[PDB]
Order: sequence, then structure tokens, then C-alpha cells
Amino acid sequence: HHWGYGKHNGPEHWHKDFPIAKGERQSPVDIDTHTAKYDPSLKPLSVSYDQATSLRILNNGHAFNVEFDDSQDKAVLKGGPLDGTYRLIQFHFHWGSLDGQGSEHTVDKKKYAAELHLVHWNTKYGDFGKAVQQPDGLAVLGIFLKVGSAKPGLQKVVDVLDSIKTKGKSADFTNFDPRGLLPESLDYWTYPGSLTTPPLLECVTWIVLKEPISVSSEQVLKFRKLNFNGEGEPEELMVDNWRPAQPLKNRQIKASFK
Ligand SMILES: O=C(O)/C=C/c1ccc(Cl)cc1Cl
Ligand code: NA
Ligand code: NA
Ligand SMILES: [Zn+2]
Repeated sequence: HHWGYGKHNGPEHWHKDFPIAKGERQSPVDIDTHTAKYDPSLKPLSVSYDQATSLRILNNGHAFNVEFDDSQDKAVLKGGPLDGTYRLIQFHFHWGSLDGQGSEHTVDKKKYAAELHLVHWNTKYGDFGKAVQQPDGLAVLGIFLKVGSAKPGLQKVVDVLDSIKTKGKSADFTNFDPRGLLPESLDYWTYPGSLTTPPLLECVTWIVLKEPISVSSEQVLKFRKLNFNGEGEPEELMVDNWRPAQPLKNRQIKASFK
């Protein structure tokens, strides 16, 4: 497959190789704050990242992933809408060419500069590849980035980006603490959806935090200096690696807060 984010291989094209692109529970979506309903039955969200073991950062030609050791219950997400225990496997971002776009989810059609996805898989399915074949296989914690003050806990990420400029480059990335990427509040919206890149599988419980984090214009500028291309290929800046909002169809977005 040769999918991407350009005119010729971008989201409008994806359905030909990945027909579930036009399915019933695709992501992202617009979150209409006046239609999402507070759900008193939602349990409290539990982000348990104290024992997280980061390993490596990889430019995969679509984003950069910070990868974790998920061979045991070291960094897990539980509670909220979730039954059981979801292990952190990786995080990555989606961002724009300009500060007015980049997020995949929108809020009342508002686009943020970027969006962080912390990807977890349901440990009842044993491995990640099995989990993505299940409707409750993944939980993705989504966090909006707005441009403002620098996020100190992001700076170790931006400083390593010079070493993974092009597709297929990786760097050691141990001892990174993903707690430094969270906002203060864990108030969230939740709905059932999908991966937002091919293969677009309908396996995700989305948990999108209401409170965005602020990053500096310098920090996001360094994201936009990455490359989609491999080394020694013509330079294509890694920008606008976001899928736009998809039809809500027969789904309700629930709020954890009033
Ligand atoms: O950008 C994303 O949100 C998609 C990430 C992703 C992409 C492919 C597969 Cl199999 C699994 C995952 Cl979690
Ligand atoms: Na983990
Ligand atoms: Na609205
Ligand atoms: Zn993502």
C-alpha cells in the first residue's frame, strides 16, 4: 500500500484499498459540545503511567511513533468507558502546516494545531495484532495541542527529531515519561470509532480530553521540519498528516463532565 496525505494518495483515496474507510464507525469526528451528553455512569478514568518504559522513536513516513515496552502491564489505561486493562504501546501526533489546522478530531468544528494519540490495547486479546481485529480492542487517548506556552515535558521529543528526519530512521528513546504530555484535567468525551490511518479498523474506544495542552510555536515548528520521504529522496515536509472529520452516523458521543 502507498497511502499518504497528498492530493494523489491522501484520505479521499483511501477507500479504494481500504473500503472500511466509508464504514459505520470511522474516525475522527467532529465533537459537537451541544449534542454530546453527560453520562453519569462513566467511571473515573485511570491513567497509570508510573512504570512506563519507553524504548525508541521512529519516523514511519506518516508520523513519528514513541514506542513502549508492552510485554507487561507497565503503563495502562483503565476506567472511564473501559472494561478491563489497556496497555500503552505507542504515542504519536498529527499536525498541520499552519497553527489553524492539524488536529483530526474537531470541537464544534474548531481545529487545533495538533493532536496527540496515546494508543493502548486490550490485554484480554493477548497481543496488539489480535486486539485490532476486535471492536473493543484499542483505547486511544486523544489530546489537543494549541500553540501558546511551551510544554516542558514535550521538549525531549522535539530535541530528538533532528536524528529521525526521514522515513525509516529510528533513535533510542528510553526513560521518557508520558505523564508530562497530559493536561491538568482528565475530563473527556468518548465514542466508538476507528484507527484514523489505514487500515482504518473499527477497533477503537476513543477517549478525547477536553482540556488541550499548550506547546510553543518553536516546538510545533520543529515537528514541521520532519520529512515524509526517505533519506536521499526529494524533500516532502511532514505536515498536514491528519484525516478530516468523518460521518458520525449512528453514534453518540458521551461526556464525562457536565
Ligand atoms: O495514526 C493513528 O492514529 C493510527 C495508528 C495505527 C495505525 C495502524 C495500525 Cl495497525 C494501528 C495503529 Cl494504532
Ligand atoms: Na506499556
Ligand atoms: Na457545534
Ligand atoms: Zn493517530
